[PDB]
Amino acid sequence: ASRLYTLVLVLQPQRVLLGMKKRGFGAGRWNGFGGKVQEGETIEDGARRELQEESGLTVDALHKVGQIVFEFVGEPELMDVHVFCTDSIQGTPVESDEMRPCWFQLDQIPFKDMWPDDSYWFPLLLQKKKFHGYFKFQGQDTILDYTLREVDTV
Ligand SMILES: OCc1csc(-c2ccnc3[nH]ccc23)n1
Repeated sequence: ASRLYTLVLVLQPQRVLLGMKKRGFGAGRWNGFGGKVQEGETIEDGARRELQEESGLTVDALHKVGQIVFEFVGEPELMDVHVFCTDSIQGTPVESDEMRPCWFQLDQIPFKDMWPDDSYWFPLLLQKKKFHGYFKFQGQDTILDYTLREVDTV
């Protein structure tokens, strides 16, 4: 019982693009760009589509960097998030009614205003490591248990 989601991090040598979600699931937190994968669409195609919808950016090749499964206690469906990175995009980040994008220097990533699990795996992403993670949440703020391991093949 898991649902497929994507997450895209535009990660350049000295900065990363995050977006402040304005409403819905995850509102009020900085994050990468992503969402549900649709019928008849590959995971990577869904990731590329979500980046365009939410940031206005066009990406060619995405690189698989991680998979994180999220459990929210009391909710039946696990969220199976496939995480991708790119350093090459086209277009300018656009603010919309749904999303406010902003570039961050790697030393100033706003972990206090992000999902709490990001503090665990984002540093692996910054050092170009790949990972498999599982996080059990109570509500949206409390990590009850987790696992996180580096891998060679996502
Ligand atoms: O569709 C994207 C999506 C679904 S669930 C989720 C998520 C849940 C909990 N912590 C998180 N940190 C970064 C992303 C994330 N992102």
